[PDB]
Amino acid sequence: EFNILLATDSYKVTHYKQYPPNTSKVYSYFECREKKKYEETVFYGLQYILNKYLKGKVVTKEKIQEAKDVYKEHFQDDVFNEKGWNYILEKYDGHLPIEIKAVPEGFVIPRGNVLFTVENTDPECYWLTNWIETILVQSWYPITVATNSREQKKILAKYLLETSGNLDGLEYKLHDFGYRGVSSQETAGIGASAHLVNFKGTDTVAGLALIKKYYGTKDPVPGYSVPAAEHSTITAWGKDHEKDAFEHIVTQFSSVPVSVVSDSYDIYNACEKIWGEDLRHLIVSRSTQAPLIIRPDSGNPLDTVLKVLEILGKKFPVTENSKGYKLLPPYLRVIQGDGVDINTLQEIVEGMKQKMWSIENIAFGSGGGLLQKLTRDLLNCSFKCSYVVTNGLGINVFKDPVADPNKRSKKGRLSLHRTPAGNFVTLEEGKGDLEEYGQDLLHTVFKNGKVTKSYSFDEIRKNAQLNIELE
Amino acid sequence: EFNILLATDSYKVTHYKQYPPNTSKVYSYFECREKVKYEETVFYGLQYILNKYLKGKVVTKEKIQEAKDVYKEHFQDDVFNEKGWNYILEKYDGHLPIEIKAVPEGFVIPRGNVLFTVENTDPECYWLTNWIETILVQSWYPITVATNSREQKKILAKYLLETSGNLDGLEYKLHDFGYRGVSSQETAGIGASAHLVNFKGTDTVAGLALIKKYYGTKDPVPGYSVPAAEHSTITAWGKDHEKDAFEHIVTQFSSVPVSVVSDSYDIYNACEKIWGEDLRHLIVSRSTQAPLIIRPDSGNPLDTVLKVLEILGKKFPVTENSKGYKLLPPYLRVIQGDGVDINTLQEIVEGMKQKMWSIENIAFGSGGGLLQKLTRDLLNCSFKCSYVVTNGLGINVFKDPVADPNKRSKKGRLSLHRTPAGNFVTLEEGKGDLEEYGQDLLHTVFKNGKVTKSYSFDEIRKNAQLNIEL
Ligand SMILES: O=C(NCc1ccc(S(=O)(=O)c2cc(F)cc(F)c2)cc1)c1ccn2ccnc2c1
Ligand SMILES: O=C(NCc1ccc(S(=O)(=O)c2cc(F)cc(F)c2)cc1)c1ccn2ccnc2c1
Repeated sequence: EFNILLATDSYKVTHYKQYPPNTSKVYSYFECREKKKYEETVFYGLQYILNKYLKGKVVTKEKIQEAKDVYKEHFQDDVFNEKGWNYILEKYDGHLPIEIKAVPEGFVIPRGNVLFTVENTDPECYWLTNWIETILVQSWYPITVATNSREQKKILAKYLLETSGNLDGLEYKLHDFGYRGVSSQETAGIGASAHLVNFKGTDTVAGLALIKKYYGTKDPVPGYSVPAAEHSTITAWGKDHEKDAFEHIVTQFSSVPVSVVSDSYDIYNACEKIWGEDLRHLIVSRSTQAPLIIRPDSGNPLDTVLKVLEILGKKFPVTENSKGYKLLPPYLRVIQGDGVDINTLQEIVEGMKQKMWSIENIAFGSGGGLLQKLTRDLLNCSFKCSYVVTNGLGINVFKDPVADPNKRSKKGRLSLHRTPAGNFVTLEEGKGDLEEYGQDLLHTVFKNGKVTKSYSFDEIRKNAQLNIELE
Repeated sequence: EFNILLATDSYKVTHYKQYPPNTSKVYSYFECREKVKYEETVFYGLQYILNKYLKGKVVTKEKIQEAKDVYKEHFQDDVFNEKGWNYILEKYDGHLPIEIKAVPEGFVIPRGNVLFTVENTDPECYWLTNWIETILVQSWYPITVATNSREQKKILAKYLLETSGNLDGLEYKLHDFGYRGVSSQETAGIGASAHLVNFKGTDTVAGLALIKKYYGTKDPVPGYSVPAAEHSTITAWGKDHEKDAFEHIVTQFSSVPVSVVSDSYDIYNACEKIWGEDLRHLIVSRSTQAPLIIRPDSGNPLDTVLKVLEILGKKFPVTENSKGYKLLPPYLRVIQGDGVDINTLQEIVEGMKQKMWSIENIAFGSGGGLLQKLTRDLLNCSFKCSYVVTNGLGINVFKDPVADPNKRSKKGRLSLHRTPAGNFVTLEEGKGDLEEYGQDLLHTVFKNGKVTKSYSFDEIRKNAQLNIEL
């Protein structure tokens, strides 16, 4: 079973002895710190952590004993605060005396703004605020995936609109391939759910169950996929029987969309000789609701896509859209699912526009670039203490390193407001109490062991929408 | 609860209809594909996955039903293989008819060798081999962490031996700060355990429980930490009371080692004026077994370390060791726990050597660099099919992309052997049956729902050791 007394950085076990004496409150906030691009971030993932790890009776007699035995051997000493954890057990039946206020999930906030604040509601539990830092900071991950996935959506939207005149199929242009490329099972589900905030296509099944259990949707499932081949299902037929492999597969999925990887031996031979001549008759007869989706999987991403399109364009009836861009027949599409990140995605769609190919022809699949190749310093997600109460007097606290102004932190009690121009501003030093800036957009989502406010996955999707989508 | 029927890439659900008719055997392998850095890898983590996800009754009527309802909505169609999973449920009581062979955990294998293989034991379950590719491939992560952690140990070992003459304290030179920098709780456990294969210092508690549950050690715990301050335990005293904070903290932990972060306002001021003058008397009186460890946490890593060292060198009695390198008094040490990954680690220790500072003075903390900033293409961890049997005839299969020779896969039944010079070789096309390279080095570790071979964390530590240590 999960034990919250063991879900923290080791040194935090010794922190209760290090605060100023007569301290009755510790107030801390979380922010995607601003750096001297990712100028706005999608706040998502907190609700998952609250339900799975923080709510309810998280402290038992046995968990305190287990933690005591582990920490004694871990530190070679008895630094564990048994009294403090016992207090919570007896006074609150193991419920955390903590109040967490947070901006609504799905919200899109510029960098350098408070996203959530954490404080203790019992004077005896001043130490509890930064005890659960580690478990709350890990929300940087669904925030970063959702933010980075959305930024890619922006790029796709821009070029799809310029080359086709609309945004049809936009929410299916970036597919999640990264189930195998992530570090663990829990990570898979979390990351996949963050991607689904912006898109509808995924192969990471783990994210589906997370959303149903923790967020919920009106629709049965939030993510979809289609039948497809991998290299094993093709190579199993033997080197000399790739055509037999291909033919068999498209016949098995004649009435639904089907993707087939064609780069096992020679991507350019398959597209020109096999798809383009030998099995052309099985392709041109397909429905618009069930196209063949050719999948190159190696070589330079831009160069391979262009050459595949160049080949297919000469073997199939190509039309020109109203914007003047070349479009494949509705039964034939291409997916690039190898080596795709936010950087190469820009290079490909930009290169496609150069050669007058519409973005309608292409979908994208991203593995580790979408889910794994992300760190906490990308958005500088940080958790800092800003306000404490010692001897009944509250002081505004902050760090301000001489060698790095970028690591300076906010002072005092914080609040998030709309500016008169409709932008966001974080008020410091409790200045939000002057009520010059309207209502604080931070809401109590957790208090004294209960989840006090919840959002469905539908609300979150609406919040994280693009301006180009609203228009 | 975990459901193995929902623990795979979505398109794999459709693959059973895609193999050639009359396929009775699918045989697949896992390797860190070959491409001057990371020439060898540490095999670790597969045992965790076998015990948590693959062993015992993993199929139930409820799980089959649950998967059926999910996939019908997921594909907007019925493509799920209910009969196949029902066969396993009835015929084997939910145990997976799967044979997995593998190299011992902890083993250091050069790139491009078979690390493990997977094949179905029942003709009816040919599709099962690659169904579990996704859960098995995720072992890239403990492998990559273990490997990148060990490569950092090589660097530290090299420079510690050079500037001190021995390897004392090496297993405590790279500390794990990665708990908050990782993508989840589960990853934190797996990643931290992978680090503990090479070192002993960790702050990620979750790694200890994983080792105890899945590997076990002779000692009560495989990892250790010391009391330390964070930026909140210092700043809470107010900007005008940093000295008050320092004094309170080093007095609470006056007989045990303690680390104090000193860059909240001015790192160079805290070292020169606060540690070096005002509270100097509290430092010089400390036991050697309980040193103060100063921790900067900002600025250029190398520049900050050197300047901090030069300041303390003029405030405290510095000696010179038998190698000619400068050494702080035994009650005073430094830890750099910011911006540390394998590249900057190399830059710092080399920089210290040039300025005649011993590596004995310093230890390193790493967060995302150690546990998060890693992907699957770093060691090119891959899972591919190499052998199938259709119509009672074995076929050696492979991929060979015309545009990428590096993505070429191995052919046929594989085996791992010792060369006459004592190196590793992977034999293809069943050539291991010729018995010209001796015995196969892979062991059977999973058969028909049962873990058939395991390793203690101590044995894994022994196998992973550096040559210089041996
Ligand atoms: O091919 C894979 N999956 C199948 C697949 C096929 C097409 C599309 S699509 O985006 O074209 C698409 C989406 C969709 F929802 C409706 C639709 F009509 C068209 C997406 C996904 C796959 C999965 C994981 N991987 C890991 C490593 N490699 C892979 C490969
Ligand atoms: O300071 C942190 N932890 C405390 C700490 C301090 C010093 C050493 S040590 O390597 O000096 C050491 C090790 C040991 F086992 C014996 C010993 F004597 C000396 C190790 C650990 C810490 C933890 C997580 N973080 C995340 C972000 N930042 C942090 C910081």
